[PDB]
Amino acid sequence: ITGTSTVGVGRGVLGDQKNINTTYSTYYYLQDNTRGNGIFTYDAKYRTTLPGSLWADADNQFFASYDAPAVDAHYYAGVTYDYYKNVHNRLSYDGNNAAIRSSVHYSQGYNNAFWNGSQMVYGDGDGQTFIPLSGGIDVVAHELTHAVTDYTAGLIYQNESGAINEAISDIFGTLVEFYANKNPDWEIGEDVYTPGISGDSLRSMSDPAKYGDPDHYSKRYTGTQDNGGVHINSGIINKAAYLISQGGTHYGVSVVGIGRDKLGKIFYRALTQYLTPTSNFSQLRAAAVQSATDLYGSTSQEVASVKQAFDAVGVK
Ligand SMILES: CC(C)C[C@H](NP(=O)(O)CNC(=O)OCc1ccccc1)C(=O)N[C@H](C(=O)O)C(C)C
Ligand SMILES: [Ca+2]
Ligand SMILES: [Ca+2]
Ligand SMILES: [Ca+2]
Ligand SMILES: [Ca+2]
Ligand SMILES: [Zn+2]
Repeated sequence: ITGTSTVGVGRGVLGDQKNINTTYSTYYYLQDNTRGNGIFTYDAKYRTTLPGSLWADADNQFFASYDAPAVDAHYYAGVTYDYYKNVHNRLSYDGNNAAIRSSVHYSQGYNNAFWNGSQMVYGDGDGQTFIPLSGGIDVVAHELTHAVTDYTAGLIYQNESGAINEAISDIFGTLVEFYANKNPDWEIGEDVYTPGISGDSLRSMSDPAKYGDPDHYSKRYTGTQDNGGVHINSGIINKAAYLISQGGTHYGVSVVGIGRDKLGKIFYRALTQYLTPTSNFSQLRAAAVQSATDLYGSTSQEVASVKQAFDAVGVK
């Protein structure tokens, strides 16, 4: 909407206070004009029609329980925009400052979040499996990264290309979590998953097997559930990424870690310059090796470490 840029204040899903960029015109709207062509947050009102209504508030204060998922979707979309711009020189998900839209309060007891081709969508959870999913910065960045992938590599959402698609969202979700630097880790969704159980998460990149996912190509799922295991086989690539960054010895194969920033550079380049809609795991290895070669040189430690990591997870 047309109005003047303002700054509201509220509390997120985890009870933390934060400032949010809003727009004033009669009401204060969750419309952040400070980033690209805007970040817009909508209320789906427990229904499934999208996007719903642009979030409007009478007083620019967002401390109601109902407000919390909107505060976090809006704010974490901002952090994710900043990560892509500042770290990768990418302007929004399309590279041309496309407006970023999110809807919260989607459906009832909805234990998921997604990118629907046009916008991000967040359930509130059922209160047992999840609390409102926008409360996780890794979750918000995971979802926005699906948009980046769709605009770039275009990885088809099934089988190996789909597992790469998923891993890319977990990798950048995690790198954004480290960028914001609040309780960062290599787990996915820990801030919003199972409020009654401490110390767990939806997936682990450092040890995918902890939550039942493969950490070696020999253990890949080849059935039809989950679009051919896109959230399962992602563990193989997540493990490789973790090893590239942090190092380790995995099934007897030692990897020298090169750190998160270089992991991010290598995978961002692979995603945007080398991967295609049908890339498989072997092709991702080749894309990552070439990306590291471009950035650091063929004889670099960075290239050697990428090879070691894919060796460790059984991807040739
Ligand atoms: C980071 C997570 C908290 C959320 C994450 N959601 P996602 O974006 O991967 C769900 N994907 C999804 O709905 O794709 C289907 C689709 C939806 C709309 C248009 C095209 C394709 C996830 O891992 N979801 C899991 C799954 O869908 O298996 C669930 C179990 C949480
Ligand atoms: Ca208010
Ligand atoms: Ca964390
Ligand atoms: Ca995390
Ligand atoms: Ca938990
Ligand atoms: Zn996903």
